[PDB]
Amino acid sequence: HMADKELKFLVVDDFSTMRRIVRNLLKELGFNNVEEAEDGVDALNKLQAGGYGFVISDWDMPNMDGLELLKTIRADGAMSALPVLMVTAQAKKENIIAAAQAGASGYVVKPFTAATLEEKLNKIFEKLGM
Ligand code: BEF
Ligand SMILES: [Mn+2]
Repeated sequence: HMADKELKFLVVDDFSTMRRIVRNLLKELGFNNVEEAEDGVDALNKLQAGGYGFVISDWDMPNMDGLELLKTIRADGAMSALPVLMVTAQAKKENIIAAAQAGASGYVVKPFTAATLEEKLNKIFEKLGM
């Protein structure tokens, strides 16, 4: 997949407010193909529907947390390469290590600025040649 207007994003967080921030930032950046999920299970249901090129995900969520979500994606043959940007209040170095080692494409700590989201997305786009 490529970082063009068509790139389809999945935004995952148990709080509407945080999903709404991310969706609106993505709109500003020119990405209007954006769906939302409320937890890891919900996310996987939509991912399995097909077509997604990018996941932005919270950590602390009911039913399936974001670290489990990330691990599932990375271990699944059909989506193991999917970009996953963690966007979370979890700020301990050991959280960052766990997510990094699990295969996070990037990691943004809440609260975050519009500029921070943009540059961390762009960093992932460049790393993956999108
Ligand atoms: F709930 Be998240 F991890 F910010
Ligand atoms: Mn949460």
